[PDB]
Amino acid sequence: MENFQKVEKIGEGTYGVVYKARNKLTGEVVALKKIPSTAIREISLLKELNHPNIVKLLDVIHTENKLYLVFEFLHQDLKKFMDASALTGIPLPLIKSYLFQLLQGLAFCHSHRVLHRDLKPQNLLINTEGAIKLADFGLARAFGVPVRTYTHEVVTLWYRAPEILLGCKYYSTAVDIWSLGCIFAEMVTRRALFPGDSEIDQLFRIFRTLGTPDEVVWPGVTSMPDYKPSFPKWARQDFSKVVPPLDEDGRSLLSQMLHYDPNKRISAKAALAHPFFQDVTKPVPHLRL
Ligand SMILES: Cc1cnc2c(NCc3ccncc3)nccn12
Repeated sequence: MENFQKVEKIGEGTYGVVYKARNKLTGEVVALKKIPSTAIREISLLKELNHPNIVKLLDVIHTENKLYLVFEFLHQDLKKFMDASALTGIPLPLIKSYLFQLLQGLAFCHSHRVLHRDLKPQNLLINTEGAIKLADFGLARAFGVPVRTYTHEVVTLWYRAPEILLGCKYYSTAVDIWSLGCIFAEMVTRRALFPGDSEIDQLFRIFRTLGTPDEVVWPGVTSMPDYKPSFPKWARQDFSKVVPPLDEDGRSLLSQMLHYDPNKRISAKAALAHPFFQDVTKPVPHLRL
């Protein structure tokens, strides 16, 4: 760490505080994240998982039994950008470009059997060139996913897939497609899709919009560990009501990204081929740094 000069704190991640820092030598500006052999090995694997839509893991510093992860620095996150674009909303072509890029990032990670597991606007980082990138990829498998960050800040449930909430132990890459569908809806409507404030409130918000899942739409759901026959039975709502005024192509894709059955939920690779992206472009966001 003597090689870095902390410039400022840019947030408190799930596994520790993140600082903007400068390499005392190269002068390179980076994000320094202050955090077992298994964890060390897993994190080490992440260094090779490189893609233009995945925030680059530059190095890992393991000292005094303390862990620091050195990342590429980006100037803004999607949560801030959305708050800033609240009055007018993010233009559709930009939402479309961001979604397309994030799907490319996911398709890449998923091909290497690596899941993110905790996608949320705070871990989607953007630059002036119109790129968006996934931050903290793989850290959940490496260290695990807690309920409260080292800062005691409640870990958001808003983007959690229903199979996780229902106790599935061996969930899949489909969990990241669910999260991204939630974020896609939020960019379009300017409001979180399922802002649950407890595990049961999160599940019930999902059920109220998508209908209470049953064996018809999700074979095996009633056997899941945390499924209860006493759950209320709510009817499904039309997506025309959920994400107006998204067009039919967007509503169709969002529907496949929010399918209950993880086996049937669209993959990142298949989503890239969806008609919604026929006219995709790469606009530049107007960032105020
Ligand atoms: C791993 C990582 C790389 N860049 C960021 C990042 N950048 C946004 C920002 C920049 C400056 N001040 C506040 C937030 N936020 C969180 C994590 N980050």
